[PDB]
Amino acid sequence: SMFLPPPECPVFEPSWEEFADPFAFIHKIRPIAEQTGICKVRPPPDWQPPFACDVDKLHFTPRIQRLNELEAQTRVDYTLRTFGEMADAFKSDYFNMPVHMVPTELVEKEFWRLVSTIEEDVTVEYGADIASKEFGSGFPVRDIKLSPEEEEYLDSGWNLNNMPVMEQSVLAHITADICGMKLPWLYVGMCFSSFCWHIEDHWSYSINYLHWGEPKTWYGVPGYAAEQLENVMKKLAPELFVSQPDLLHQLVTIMNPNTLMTHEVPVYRTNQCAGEFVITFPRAYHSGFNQGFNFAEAVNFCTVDWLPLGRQCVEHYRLLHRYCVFSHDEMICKMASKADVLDVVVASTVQKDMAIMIEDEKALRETVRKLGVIDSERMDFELLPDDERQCVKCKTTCFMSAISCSCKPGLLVCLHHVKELCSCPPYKYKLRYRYTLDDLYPMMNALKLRAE
Ligand SMILES: O=C([O-])CC(=O)C(=O)O
Ligand SMILES: [Cl-]
Ligand SMILES: [Mn+2]
Ligand SMILES: [Zn+2]
Repeated sequence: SMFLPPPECPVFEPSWEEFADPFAFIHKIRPIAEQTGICKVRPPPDWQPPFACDVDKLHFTPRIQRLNELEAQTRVDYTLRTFGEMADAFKSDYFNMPVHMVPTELVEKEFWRLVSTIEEDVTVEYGADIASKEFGSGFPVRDIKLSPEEEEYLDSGWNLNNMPVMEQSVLAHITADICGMKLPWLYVGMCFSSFCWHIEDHWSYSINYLHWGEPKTWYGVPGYAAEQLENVMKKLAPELFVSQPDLLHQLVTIMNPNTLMTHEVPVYRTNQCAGEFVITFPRAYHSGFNQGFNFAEAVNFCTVDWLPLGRQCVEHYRLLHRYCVFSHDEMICKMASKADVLDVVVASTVQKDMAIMIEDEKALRETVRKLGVIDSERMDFELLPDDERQCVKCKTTCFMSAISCSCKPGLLVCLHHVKELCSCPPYKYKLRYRYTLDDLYPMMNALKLRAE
């Protein structure tokens, strides 16, 4: 009746031994957690990274949020003190109760009531921003003299600043600018402030740490049910699925998990409390809302497990004409070019993705040759700004190769869309390529030698 809470997601309590290596741990729990999309991780009792900041010197500009189910939202001044004051007063006035006396079950039930009720027009605010000088990480960073306890946590794998640049991580090696994706984001929550249903760019993992405050309530869907969920959403809110002009225009929405459950989409929930992690797995849809004033920090990451999904994601973006954050192939080749310093399991996994890449590229080049494209010239795609190497048709970021024509200077298509460049005959076209097939096989060989 009204709201039936989804079943709880898995909760893990690793020993210090298990916890010592986050990537080994994530790999370990993967068979369980990828069935539920999200999971919660409680660190050992004494793993307690110190949080310290001046609530008066940290400033941010809040986003305003209307709370209407199925309404389109875009994904995209307070001090921490004055936001907290606003947040606490809002919640206490809303329920006419002290804040720690409002039950989490009640806040959840009320959230789904208010987003579905037309006559209510509750609006709330929240902070979402990457770490900057005006507002930095909640974890200790090297810089100001740190206490020994802060020094304990400087190099932790679970310190979310480190997570991207570890050796079992793959986003580490990207030299391209992907700041929105490799740097942690900070989130200052208040009662009912929410994150709409979404998956991460390039189907990456994410990991979210609640530094302090009241809980964050999550709903998650396993990766295998992603298209099921999108089909439900497409039927109920087709506006969200119209083509978008860029990455800064992704449309997202609030939707009751019971609606998904009614359509046989599996959904799991959890209340993430202060000091706990939530991990989301590749292509795992998630959404949720904050129970009260709180402070979270999150970052994307990519393991070796993710590599073939990353390749699939970019193919999916092509089919949808969605812009890429980076070139997957460019990342693969960057890693190949550094094969000698790669971790060995990483090298082994990159090698396998590269073999697919090369075999696909071979077939694509054979096809465009048969279309009458004869002329060719090497081109260092990685030097071009992204907006100068997107396929005219499908918007993919080109790297392995593209087609150009003197008739349309500066315009490019990927090898899937040779017909979409211009009206000139194909003998006027050039194949622009980063590597010959003969360049590529030795690069893959280096990875093989490293992997042994
Ligand atoms: O998607 C996540 O990691 C959760 C999120 O944005 C938030 O805490 O507002
Ligand atoms: Cl409403
Ligand atoms: Mn997310
Ligand atoms: Zn294309």
